Amino acid sequence: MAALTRLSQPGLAFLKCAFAPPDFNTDPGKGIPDRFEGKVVSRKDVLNQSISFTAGQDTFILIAPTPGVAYWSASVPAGTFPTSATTFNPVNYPGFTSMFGTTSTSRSDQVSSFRYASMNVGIYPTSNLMQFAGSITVWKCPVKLSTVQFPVATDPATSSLVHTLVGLDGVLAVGPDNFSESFIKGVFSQSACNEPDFEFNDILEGIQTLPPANVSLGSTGQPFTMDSGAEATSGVVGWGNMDTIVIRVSAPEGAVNSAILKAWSCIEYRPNPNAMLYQFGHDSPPLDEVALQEYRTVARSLPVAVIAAQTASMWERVKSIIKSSLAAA
Amino acid sequence: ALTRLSQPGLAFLKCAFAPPDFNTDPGKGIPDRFEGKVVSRKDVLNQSISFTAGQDTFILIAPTPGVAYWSASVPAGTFPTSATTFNPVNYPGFTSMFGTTSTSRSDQVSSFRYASMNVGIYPTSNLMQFAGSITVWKCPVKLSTVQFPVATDPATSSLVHTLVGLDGVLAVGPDNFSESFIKGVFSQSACNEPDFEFNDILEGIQTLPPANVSLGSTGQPFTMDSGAEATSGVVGWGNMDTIVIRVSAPEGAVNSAILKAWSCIEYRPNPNAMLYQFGHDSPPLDEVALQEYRTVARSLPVAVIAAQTASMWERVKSIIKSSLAAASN
Amino acid sequence: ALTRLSQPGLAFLKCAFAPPDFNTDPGKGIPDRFEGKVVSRKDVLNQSISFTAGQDTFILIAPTPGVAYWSASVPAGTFPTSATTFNPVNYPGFTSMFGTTSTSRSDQVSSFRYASMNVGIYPTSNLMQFAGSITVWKCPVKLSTVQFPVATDPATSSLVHTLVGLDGVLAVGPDNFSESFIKGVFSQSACNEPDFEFNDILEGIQTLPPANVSLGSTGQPFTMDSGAEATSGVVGWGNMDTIVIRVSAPEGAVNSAILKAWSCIEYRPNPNAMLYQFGHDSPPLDEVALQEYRTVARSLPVAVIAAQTASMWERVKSIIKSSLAAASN
Amino acid sequence: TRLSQPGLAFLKCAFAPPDFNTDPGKGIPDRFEGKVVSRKDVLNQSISFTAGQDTFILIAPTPGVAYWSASVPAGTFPTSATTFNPVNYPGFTSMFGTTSTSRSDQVSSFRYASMNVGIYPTSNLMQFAGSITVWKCPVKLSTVQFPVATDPATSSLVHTLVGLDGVLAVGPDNFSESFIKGVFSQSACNEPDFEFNDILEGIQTLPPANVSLGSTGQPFTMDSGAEATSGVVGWGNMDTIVIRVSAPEGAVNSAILKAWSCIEYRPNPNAMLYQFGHDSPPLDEVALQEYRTVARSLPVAVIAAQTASMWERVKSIIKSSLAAASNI
Amino acid sequence: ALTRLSQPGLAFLKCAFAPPDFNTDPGKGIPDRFEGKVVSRKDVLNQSISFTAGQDTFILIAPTPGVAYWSASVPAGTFPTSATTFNPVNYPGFTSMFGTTSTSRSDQVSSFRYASMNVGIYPTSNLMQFAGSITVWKCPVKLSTVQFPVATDPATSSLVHTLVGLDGVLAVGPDNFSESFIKGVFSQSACNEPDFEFNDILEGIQTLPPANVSLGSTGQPFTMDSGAEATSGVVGWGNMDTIVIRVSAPEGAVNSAILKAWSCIEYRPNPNAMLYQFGHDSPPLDEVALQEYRTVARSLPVAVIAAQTASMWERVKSIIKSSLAAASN
RNA sequence: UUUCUCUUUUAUCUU
RNA sequence: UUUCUCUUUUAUCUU
RNA sequence: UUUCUCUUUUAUCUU
RNA sequence: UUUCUCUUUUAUCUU
Ligand SMILES: [Ca+2]
Ligand SMILES: [Ca+2]
Ligand SMILES: [Ca+2]
Ligand SMILES: [Ca+2]
Ligand SMILES: [Ca+2]
Ligand SMILES: [Ca+2]
Ligand SMILES: [Ca+2]
Ligand SMILES: [Ca+2]
Ligand SMILES: [Cl-]
Repeated sequence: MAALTRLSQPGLAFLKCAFAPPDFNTDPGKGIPDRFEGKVVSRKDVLNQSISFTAGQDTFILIAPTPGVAYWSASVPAGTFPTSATTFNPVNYPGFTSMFGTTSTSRSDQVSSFRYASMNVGIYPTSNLMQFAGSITVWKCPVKLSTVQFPVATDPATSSLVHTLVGLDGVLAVGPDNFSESFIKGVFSQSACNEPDFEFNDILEGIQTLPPANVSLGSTGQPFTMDSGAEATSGVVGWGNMDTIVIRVSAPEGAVNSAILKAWSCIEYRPNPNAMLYQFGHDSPPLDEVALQEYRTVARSLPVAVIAAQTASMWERVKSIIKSSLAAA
Repeated sequence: ALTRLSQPGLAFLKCAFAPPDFNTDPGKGIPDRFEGKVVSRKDVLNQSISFTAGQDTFILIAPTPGVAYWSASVPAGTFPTSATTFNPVNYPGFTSMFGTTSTSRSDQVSSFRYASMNVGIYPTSNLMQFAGSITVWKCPVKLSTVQFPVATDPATSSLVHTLVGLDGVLAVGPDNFSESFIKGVFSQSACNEPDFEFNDILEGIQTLPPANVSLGSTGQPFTMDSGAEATSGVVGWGNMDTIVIRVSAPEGAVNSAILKAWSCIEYRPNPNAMLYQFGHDSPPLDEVALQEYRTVARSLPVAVIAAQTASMWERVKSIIKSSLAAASN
Repeated sequence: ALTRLSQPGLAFLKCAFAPPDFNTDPGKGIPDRFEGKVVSRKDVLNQSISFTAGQDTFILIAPTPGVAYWSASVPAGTFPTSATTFNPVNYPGFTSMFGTTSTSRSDQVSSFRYASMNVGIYPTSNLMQFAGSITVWKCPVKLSTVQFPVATDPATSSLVHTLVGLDGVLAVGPDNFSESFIKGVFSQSACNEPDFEFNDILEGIQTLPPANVSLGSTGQPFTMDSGAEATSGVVGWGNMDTIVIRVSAPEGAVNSAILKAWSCIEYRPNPNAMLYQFGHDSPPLDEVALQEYRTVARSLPVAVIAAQTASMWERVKSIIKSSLAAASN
Repeated sequence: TRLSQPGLAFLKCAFAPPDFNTDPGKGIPDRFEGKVVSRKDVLNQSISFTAGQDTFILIAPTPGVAYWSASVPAGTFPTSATTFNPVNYPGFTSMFGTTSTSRSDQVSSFRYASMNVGIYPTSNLMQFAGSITVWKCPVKLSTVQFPVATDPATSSLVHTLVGLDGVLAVGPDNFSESFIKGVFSQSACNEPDFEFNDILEGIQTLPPANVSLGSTGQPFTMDSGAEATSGVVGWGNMDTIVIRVSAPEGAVNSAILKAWSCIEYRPNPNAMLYQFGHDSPPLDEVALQEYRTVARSLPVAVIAAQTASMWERVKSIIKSSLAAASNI
Repeated sequence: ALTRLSQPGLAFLKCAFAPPDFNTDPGKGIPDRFEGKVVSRKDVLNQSISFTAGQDTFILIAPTPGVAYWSASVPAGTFPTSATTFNPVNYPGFTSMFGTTSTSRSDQVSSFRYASMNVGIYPTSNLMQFAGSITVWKCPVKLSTVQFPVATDPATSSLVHTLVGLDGVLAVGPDNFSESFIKGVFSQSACNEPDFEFNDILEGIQTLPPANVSLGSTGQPFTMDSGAEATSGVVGWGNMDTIVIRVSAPEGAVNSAILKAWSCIEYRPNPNAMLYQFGHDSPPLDEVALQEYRTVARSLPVAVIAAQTASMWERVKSIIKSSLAAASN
């Protein structure tokens, strides 16, 4: 309506990459409409993955603002949550290496910093009505990457400081604000900027595990562990400003839970002049006051998650909220 | 008609008999003569849960603060024995209120009193694999004490906490709801006293019978083990009857579901607690609500299938208006 | 005139520049673009305090969550030295939010952002015994890091938290309020950044410089010791300038008083926390309030005598209406 | 609407020629109105370029340092075997002491407003040879995490500059022209807002002392030298300007280099600089969107000839966008 | 609103994005500047098809006249290899237009140009036996040539038809539709050029790479074999992106269905052909439809479930009217 | 995401 | 390339 | 513990 | 198999 005409082309595209379904959004948009207009590279990451769930085991999936990695998972005994004895393994978006090299010290070779725009996820059951069982629970945690300070009895004695994931503890309880339906109904949900503005984040070098090498989980406070594995295949290149989507998928004993898992990521990077990437860059979109306030509203308005069913009805549900709040203004 | 109830008095009746998924501030409080400062804690649990075949799983919704329910499974067609031990499943943030040591429960709050205690089981299995039933009855479980002597030097007499009325779980009460598993169930408990008196927070309790106490001395039929003092524990016993749920899963039956639990509790906050910030005066006496509460409770069925969880609030309002009608004559 | 501000936008301006002894829900939140779930924590300290004669007592109102202020006394006519260490005085319920171990701060909440930071000193001594003065200035104390090498095997390079700008406490800033002790004082701090960005909760910090770190390596002029990890600690550093208060008590002077401290802080709650129950969406952007906030702040005096603590809200409203007047022309 | 006095000054310090007696202005017009001290750093460096060499000058958001210079054989770029040495702005010590732990003694934090650079050839017309090439790099100061086998075993975390690998090649978006023609270029805030960065203590080298260049990922090294003459006091949010003066064999390339820098620092009450401090200018939406627009519009760099016709390029853009938006 | 389109211009948009099961004369033609004599050929295929378990069957909707689709199956979880060959499934009456010898295609018609290319998959299996998924993306497959030398006497240089962009089938494109098998799917392709230029009929083509040509010389990743020149063949390559459909059938899964394909094609008839009798002038330029066509195409999702095949025409009309609205402002 | 009344029942802005 | 009525007789757009 | 308007701004009860 | 308008848009019958 008179709302969809106030937005700039960029402003609109932005809002779609953010809440629109993967199929509808054929155009990632020139990026984020805000004060920043420097050279960037918009990359819409998309993972499609046929996954089958282990029976008699609850599998936890974490979607975090980590570049080049779609999600992190780990399976635990049914009815339980992660423990110190738990470790999450990352699943890379296509071409993670082509972006962040193959050695924990060559992440900032292609790009120096970044900032997330959208970060969606969906689960589409593919089991027949004679085999499905279990539930899909979803909530979001405000996990941020900080640091911890502690002394070390070396010679001479020294004080350490390393990266720690703060608020990870939230994954050990299903917060009151959550989605939770039968497995068969699938689920669809997005995440948004947990900051007043879209500030860029630095690319992080050498990060492979958290707690890192030579550090006890005890000294970090983190409830469980994060392992990206062989530096040559994956790794932790940074941590964005998006709350982390948590997903508990309960699979009963003798239940066949097969589904497709999808993941979106509209990320804006700062290309290095040397990168064979740079030639695809352009300038960040101009500020679009409207789109920005719409984003915030839509975001806070939308439900935790929705069933897979209404994934398409999503874009519409959104376009509704916009005209509704832009009408009362 | 429902305009004879104070704002809170009404809210109260809702927190009580209806699952207020609706995000009201969680309850106002109890419309009783007491109007001192309290904190209305709205506890809510969402637990995905798969039931093992050939087992009759027992769940207890007890008035133990911080713990949503306790369970244990016994072979099909059987009930708990001395050889049985129930393990508690805490509501989110248990430690955030009761600490991590059996002697730091009274740190945050000093006493409490329950207002509502609801529970629902929503099947998540398919229609070809499920089988079995859900049976429900309620037990007048109170928390007393046992007095016995010990041959020490010098010989002395002991006294410890013992749960009376537990023997009620060893059989399916006559007043009960029993129906096919797939149909789920919703049920709630109520104040088993003429008034809403406050109970003290109990320090040191982690197991019943207590460690170093031989079972049967107490006379309890089975055991209650909350586990690590740093993860869970028994902080008190409310004046609510305990809800018993027997879910018998036959052989080769894939019965999964989602369990939800609600608990409106008025706690007396301690000034040194941050939690105290959210304290308000308890609602003023609302003679009408207190008389309705009683009437509604006595009316409602032991439990109902999951489906009628919605029609719940409505079913209540009609019982009220129907009661307020007879009051005019 | 003051009707151009959203309900919260106004509330915000009050929590900010006025001591809201009034029992509003403690603040609404910040009227910034951010609208994610937060918990408005209204911290308030009431500390009776007697000042030792012949000593110039220094108090620091720092943006360290959970700690109202830090103090230490130096001989009259002098300032802190390397030989000085400041001990924190926590707001009530510090542990109730940050635990009892330097690695359990991020348990309850993950990040935060201050909104208000006020402090008042109300003399309680008689008019025949008091003597001395209260001087006040504000320091742009930020929390950076220091990089230095260590002769270990193998030799390595360290990096630890160091407080920059502390040197500002060693002298009475030119922009300052200074007046007789008996006249008391009220003053508040404000966001030392163009926006309200969130800061991470910091794990492990108990002292600065950190244990095992020689003072001066950091370059700090004195030390910060929070003490037992089980009683206090340093959980983060807000983007507020620190308030410095020098209360010089001459020889034989009986100077006693009551100190009050207020702090509106928006924290990002963790779903597993009970505290999360009281979370709400941050207030929507209120362009006007954000522009007023800035204007009011720049206007107000460094500080004012205790007496004008009341006329505070009024003094503010007039500054606003006076600013909104010039906006019409 | 129109610009404020400060909002206009802000746009001049930003892209305005320094021969215009440019006013530092009151600073940056944004939401922030806190006490700050405006410093207009200017360096004039007479310099001769080694023939058969390709000298690399880097303009980085390092306070008190005008630029970092290193040289490599003609036709090549910096390598692991390279180290850049900083040339300080006047009175570096008067601001950040003489110890690697005396930086935060005068000011606690800062934020850049402008960062320009100019090269004015002084060579005659037959003696000179070579070319000047410019491109900008999004170099940011991050951190690296690696383990160390000490007793007991530990994990080490330190500063590491990311995006330096961009200096090892000539960015597609670049200015390239004959040496003699000189050059002028400027950088802008690489962030949506002008946030404050803290002052950094103890930084003298990167990789730091006791760290191999291999542990950092950094393609080469950064050395400020004697903690009593220079050092790294912080890293601002401005893209780093890269200038490659390619001098061939037998080429006499002499020239002057100027470096501008409008910085807003948060003064320490105890510092002498505090008396000079005022409040940051009130937010000026117009200027903040002009700055952003002018920046994106301007070319990477221009020959030193158009250093005066610079201000007029800007005034033009200012009203050419204040025109496509003034109609409706 | 939809009255700004010429009769044909509208018809055109329907033949294009909607399955016109409705028996209109099959399309009017293309509302482009061209108005010479053409014959609107409405190709439609109805193919019953059962998918083998443990195989990931691949289907290609290519702009090859007379052939509805090409398929081949690869082991589950895998894609085509050099060892793969796709076999074409012709629309009815292939020979009735292109003869029975690779050198009699240009007999009936000389050139052509596609207008629509739609495809739908409607599951026919029960809800207890099906399993698996349907994934869809589109490839910019064009038909180029490869130049290489041959050691003959005298030695010479060759040149033959090679399909470029086929490598796109070896992976699931990011812009894709993926959902449970049972949900079916509908999708259509569009002109991958700025205009509707005519393509020549190609004589002699039966296989790619051509007989006597070693695979890989061409650089194609797999092979295309139309078979007997008297039953099928490759008569040309339209300027439409090719539609890729991966139907993964897990082990023991009974996945059957019905596939439908539509193709509006404008051919230039030859006077000696009887077919020429049904030729008419191409529709006159309809600037509006040509601009809508483009807009509608860009909007629609990669694909949609079979169910929304009906709501298709409607979904389109709304996109149009919505576009024509913004054109007034 | 839909429609108002009614009393709610808090909550500030103003005399 | 010319002029309208008439019923044609299909054909969509709209309720 | 005092006086109303005003818009607040949430919040249920009712069609 | 249902209801008309509207312009369609072809198509003959008639001057
Ligand atoms: Ca922790
Ligand atoms: Ca009593
Ligand atoms: Ca007994
Ligand atoms: Ca910011
Ligand atoms: Ca110092
Ligand atoms: Ca590198
Ligand atoms: Ca053409
Ligand atoms: Ca190839
Ligand atoms: Cl796959």
